[PDB]
Amino acid sequence: RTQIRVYLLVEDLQRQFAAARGYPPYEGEHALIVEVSPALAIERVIDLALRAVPGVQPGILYVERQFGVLEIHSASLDEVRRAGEAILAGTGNRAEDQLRPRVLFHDIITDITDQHAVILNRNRQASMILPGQSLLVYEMTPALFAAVAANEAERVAPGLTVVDVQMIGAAGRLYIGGSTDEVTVARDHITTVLSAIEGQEH
Amino acid sequence: RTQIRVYLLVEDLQRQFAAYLARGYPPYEGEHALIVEVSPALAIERVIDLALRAVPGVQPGILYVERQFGVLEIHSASLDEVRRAGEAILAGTGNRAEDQLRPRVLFHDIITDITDQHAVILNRNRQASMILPGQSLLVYEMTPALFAAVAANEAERVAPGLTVVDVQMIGAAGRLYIGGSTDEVTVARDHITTVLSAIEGQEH
Amino acid sequence: RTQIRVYLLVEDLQRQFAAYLRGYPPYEGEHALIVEVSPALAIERVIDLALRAVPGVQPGILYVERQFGVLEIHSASLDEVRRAGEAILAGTGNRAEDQLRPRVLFHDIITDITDQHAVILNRNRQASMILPGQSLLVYEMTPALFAAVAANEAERVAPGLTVVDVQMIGAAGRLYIGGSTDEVTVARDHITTVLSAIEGQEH
Amino acid sequence: RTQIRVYLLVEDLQRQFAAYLARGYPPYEGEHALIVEVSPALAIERVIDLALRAVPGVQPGILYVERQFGVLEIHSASLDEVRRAGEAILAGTGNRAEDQLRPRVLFHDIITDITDQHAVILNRNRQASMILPGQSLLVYEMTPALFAAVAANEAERVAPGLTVVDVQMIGAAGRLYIGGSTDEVTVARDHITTVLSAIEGQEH
Amino acid sequence: RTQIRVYLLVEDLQRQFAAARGYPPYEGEHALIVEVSPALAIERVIDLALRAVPGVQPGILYVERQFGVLEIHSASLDEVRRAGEAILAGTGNRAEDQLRPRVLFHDIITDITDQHAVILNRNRQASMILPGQSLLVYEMTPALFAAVAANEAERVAPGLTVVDVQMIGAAGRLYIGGSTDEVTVARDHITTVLSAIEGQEH
Amino acid sequence: RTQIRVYLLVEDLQRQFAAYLRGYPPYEGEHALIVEVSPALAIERVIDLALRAVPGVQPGILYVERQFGVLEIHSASLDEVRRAGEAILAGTGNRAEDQLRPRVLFHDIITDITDQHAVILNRNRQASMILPGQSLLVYEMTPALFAAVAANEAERVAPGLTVVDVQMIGAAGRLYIGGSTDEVTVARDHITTVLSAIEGQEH
Repeated sequence: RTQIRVYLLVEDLQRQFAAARGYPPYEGEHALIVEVSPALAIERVIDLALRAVPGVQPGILYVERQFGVLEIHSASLDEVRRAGEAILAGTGNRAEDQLRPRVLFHDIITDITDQHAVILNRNRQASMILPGQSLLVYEMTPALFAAVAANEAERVAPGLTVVDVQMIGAAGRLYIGGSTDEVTVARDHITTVLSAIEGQEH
Repeated sequence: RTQIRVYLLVEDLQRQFAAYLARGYPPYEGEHALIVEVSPALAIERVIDLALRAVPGVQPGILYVERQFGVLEIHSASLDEVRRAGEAILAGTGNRAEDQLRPRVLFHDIITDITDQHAVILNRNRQASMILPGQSLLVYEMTPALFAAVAANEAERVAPGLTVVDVQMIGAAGRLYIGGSTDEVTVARDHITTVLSAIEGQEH
Repeated sequence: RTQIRVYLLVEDLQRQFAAYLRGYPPYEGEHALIVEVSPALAIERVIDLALRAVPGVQPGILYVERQFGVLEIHSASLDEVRRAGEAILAGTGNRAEDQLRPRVLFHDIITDITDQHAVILNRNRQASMILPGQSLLVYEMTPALFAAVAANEAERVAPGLTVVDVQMIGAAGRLYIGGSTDEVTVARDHITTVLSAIEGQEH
Repeated sequence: RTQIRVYLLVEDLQRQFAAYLARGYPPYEGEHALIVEVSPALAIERVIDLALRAVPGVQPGILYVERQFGVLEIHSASLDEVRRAGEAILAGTGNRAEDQLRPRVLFHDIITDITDQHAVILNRNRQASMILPGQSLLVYEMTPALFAAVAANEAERVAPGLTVVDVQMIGAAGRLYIGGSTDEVTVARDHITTVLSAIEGQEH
Repeated sequence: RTQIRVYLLVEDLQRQFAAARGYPPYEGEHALIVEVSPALAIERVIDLALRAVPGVQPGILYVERQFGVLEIHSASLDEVRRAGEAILAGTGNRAEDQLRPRVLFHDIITDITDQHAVILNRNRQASMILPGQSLLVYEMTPALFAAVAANEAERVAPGLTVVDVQMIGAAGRLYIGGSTDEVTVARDHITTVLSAIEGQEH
Repeated sequence: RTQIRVYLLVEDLQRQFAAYLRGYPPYEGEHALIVEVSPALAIERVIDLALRAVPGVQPGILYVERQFGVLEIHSASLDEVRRAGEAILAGTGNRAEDQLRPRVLFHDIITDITDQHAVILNRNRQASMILPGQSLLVYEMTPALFAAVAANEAERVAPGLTVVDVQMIGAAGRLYIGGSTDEVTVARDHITTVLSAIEGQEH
C-alpha cells in the first residue's frame, strides 16, 4: 500500500544547505529524508517516526500534487537511524526498494552574463550569484534526491555558493555558483554519488 | 467533446463544511450544492454559463481552472433550483450523470493520539480549524479530487462532533483531514467508504 | 538532449499583449523570440546561448515550471532577435521545425455574459476585466507557450478587443478575450488559421 | 500598564458575519463572542492566556499583533462562558469595561446604483461576497477599528437580506462595505449610528 | 468632510511609467490622480467620476492604512478634466486646496556596486538596474505626487530606466537608473516641477 | 539630514538568530552591523557608503518600510564590519551615540502555555515553534531594530531556549522566546540589562 520512492540518511549537514517548514536544522546535525506514494501516506509515516523517537524534530512535511515528503533531523545519528527503522517496520518496506536516482540534465554555464544573473536572482531567494561567476545546473528525479546532491557538493567544494535547491515536485533542481573548477569538482562528485546510490528501476 | 469527471448533488450542507468553502459567494448551512469537475479544463467556462442562464437564482461559490481540470460549485436554498441547473449542463453538453468517473480510493488511515510535534506542523500547512495533541486523525485520499466534497459533508452528518481540519478538493487527488475521538473518526471513515462505493460511474 | 517544444518568432508586438508580458518589459512594436523546452532546467543553457551571442537583446521571461522551461527574449531589432534564436538552435542541435505542432484543446464563445459569471471571472484575474453583457472567447491549446502568438495575432486583427488573461505556462495554454460578438468571432477564426499554419512534429 | 481600546460582548452572531471571520477556529451562527483591542500591541498575548485558562471551553477565532495594536476574538456556544472569560481579562489587567475608547465615526455614505466598472474593481480588492452592478452600497468608517465587528453584526440582524462585502476590523480604522436595496442599506446605516452612540467609553 | 490631499492632471503618459489594479493605461493617454482623507471617502469620489463620464476607466482604487487613492484615465484630455470637475463639485472642494508637495529626501549614488544592485533588484520587480549604472532616489509626501515626478523625469530623459515607483503610503518613493547625467537632468527637473505645484501647507 | 535611530555592532552571532536573518545569509560566529534610519529612502545612500568603503562585507537586509529604512551588513572579520560602520557615520555626519535610546514597551512571561494558545500562536509564525506546556517570554521595544540585539544576547546566555519569532521592522520590535521558566527568566533579565546599557538620545 505505501510505496517508498526515496529513503536516505544524509549524514553531517553542511552549513549552507541547512537553510511546508517546521523546526530548522543546524550545521553538524543528521537527517532522514523520505518521499512516498500515495502522497497522503506521509502522515502515517511521520507518526511512526515521532512516536518511536521523541528526540527527533520534523523540518519538512508536505503533501504535493503527486507525492508526500518528509524530513526529520537530530544531533544523534543513532536517533535518526532508529526513526528510519520504525518507518520501514511499520510500512513493511525495505531501504533498497526505493527508486534509483535518474539523471535528467546537467550543464556548466561559464561566465554568466549580467542580464542573466540579475533575472536569475529574483525568483530565487536566499543566496545570490554575481555576474562573472560560473553556474552549474543539475536536474534529477525523484526530486528529493536533490537534497543529498546539494549536501555532498558543498562538502567537497566549501567555497561554492548554494543559489537554490528544489527538492519537492516531479523533478529536483540544483543551482550552484562559484569558479569554473569549484563547479566542475562539484559536478563530477555529484554524478559519482548518485550512481552509487542503490534502488530499483522506474 | 466536454467530458464530465465528477457530477454530483450534495444535499443539505452541514455547518463546518459549508464554512470551509477561487472563491465566490459563500454557501450556508442547510442549503444545497451542485459540484462539477470536467475535461478539458477550460470547458468549465461553458458549463457555468449554462447553469447561470437556466436558473438565475443559483449562485457560484467556486470556479477554477487547474493544471489539468476545471471545477465549479453552484448552490441555492432551493434543491429544485440546483437540480434544474444541473440538467441544463447535461443537456447543453450532451452528457449524462453516469458518464462521470466512479470514485477511486487511493489511501486512508487513522492515526490515534497525535503527537504534539505532528499537530503543530500539521496546523501550519492547513488554514481552517485545528487539530489538538491527543486527538485521533483520519486521512482519506481519493480521485477525482472533487469527490472529497461529498466525503467531508457525509462525515460531518454522521459524526457532528468531529473537526474538519482541511479539505483539498482541487487537483489530481482529493485529500480529507478529520480530527476527533477514535470512535468519531472511525464512524466517519466507515460511512465514507460506503458512500463512495454506492456512487455510479465509468471506469478509470 | 534538449528537446524544443515551442520555437517562434513573434514579430510586431501589440500593446495589450506587450504590457501583459518576469524580467524586463517589452514595448509595443518590438519583437520577441519564444522558446519552451524539455527538460525544464535546460532553459538556463538556452538563455545563455542567446544573451552572449546577441548581447543587445533583453530577457523578459525566465521560468522553470513543474515539467517545462520557458524563455522570452526581445529587442527593437528583428534581426537581433532572429540571430539570437539561431544561436539557440545551433547550440542545442535543433532546427525550428523540430518543435511540437500546436494542438487545439477547446474553444468557445459565450455571448451576453451574465453578471455573476463576470464578477467571479474577474477575481481569478489580474489586468483587464470583462464587463457584464460583453461576449467572451476562451481558447485552450498545447504546448502552452503557443498561447503567446494566439493572443498577439488576435489583437492584431481586432484591436478593439479586451485581453482579459493569457496563461502561457503549464501543461496547457489558456486565452481569455472579451469584446462584441463580432470582434471575438473574427479573433477566434484568425487564431485557428495561424495555429494550423505552424509546422512541427507529433503528437 | 495594559490599556483597553475596545472591550465588547457581541451577542448572537448572524450567519453572514459569522462566516466572514490571523484566523483560528471559525465561529458559527447563534454563538457568542468577546472582542478585545489593546495597547501596547504585544500585551494581547497576556490577555488571551488570561481568558483561555479561566474558561477552557472558549475558542480563539482571531489573534493578531498589528503595526500599533493587538487584537483577540474568543467565542462559545455559552454566553456565560464568554462573559466569565471577559471578566478574567479585566481583573488580571486591573481594567474596567468603561476604560475602553468610545467609537468615533470617521465617514459614512450611501452610493446608489453602483456602476459596473466600480463594482468590478471593487470586487477584486475584496475577497468574500460580491456586490453586483445596480445595487446600492453603504460604506462606514470608524475608530478604533475593532468596532467594525459589532457594526457589521448589528446591520445583518436588522436587515437580513443585505450582502456583507467586506469588514476590515484590524488597523488604525475600521471599514464596513454593505450591499443591498437602498432601503436595506439605509435601515442598516441608521441602526449602526444608534448602536455606536449608545456605547460607553473614554474620550480620544 | 472630504479632504483632498492630492488632485492632479498628468497629461501625456510616457511608456515606462504606464506599468489594487484595474484597467491598465497606455502610452499617450491622460490621467487624473486623487488622494483623500478619510480613506473610505474615495468610494464616493470614484462613483462621482464614473457616472459623470462613462468613457473613463479606473486604473487604481485602494484604501490604505490612512488615505484613499484613485487613478482614472482616458484617451481624451477633455474627458479626464470633466471627471475631475465632477469630483470637485460633488465634494465642495477646490483644486488648489490640495497639499503642496513636500520634499523628504533625494540623492544620486554613482556607480552602484554589484552587491548593492543584486539585492536591490529582488524586492523591486518590473525593471532592473545593472551594476555600474548610476542611481537616483527621491522621496516626497503626499505619496501620490511620486506619480507626476516619475512621468516628468522620463519625459526629459527618455533613455533612463524606471526601476520602481511607490505612490501609495505615508511617503512616495522613486528609483531611477541611467548614466550620471541622465539622472542629474531628471533630478533637477523634478525639483522644479514640484516647487511649481500649487497647494496649501501641511 | 540623515537621522540615525539605531546604530549597533552586534558581535558573535548565535546560530538560531543567525539563521533567522532579504539578501545574503549570515552564519554562526560572524559579525553584523545594524542600522535604522530616517527618512526611509536615505538607507540607499547608507548602504552605498558601507559597501564601497569595505567591499568584503555582504548585505543581509535592505528594506524601505512605511516610515523607516533598515540595513544589516555582515562579515567574518569584526574589523571589516566596524570600518564599514565608520564610513556610514562619516558620510552622514553622525556618531554612534546620536541614535535613539532603547525604550521598553511591554514584557511578560506566560508559564505553562495552553494548547489552544500554542497552535494559533504557531500559525502566525514561521520558523521554530512553541509546544504546549513550555513557558513564553514576549518582549516589545522601540525603535524596532533593537530587537536584533535583544534576540542575539538572549540566546547567548541561555542557548537552550527556542527562538520563535523576531520582528525587527516597523514602528515597534517584538520578540517571542520559548523554553523552561528558568531559561526565559534568565533571558528576560539579561535583555533588560543590555538595553539599559545602550547610550543614545531622547525620547
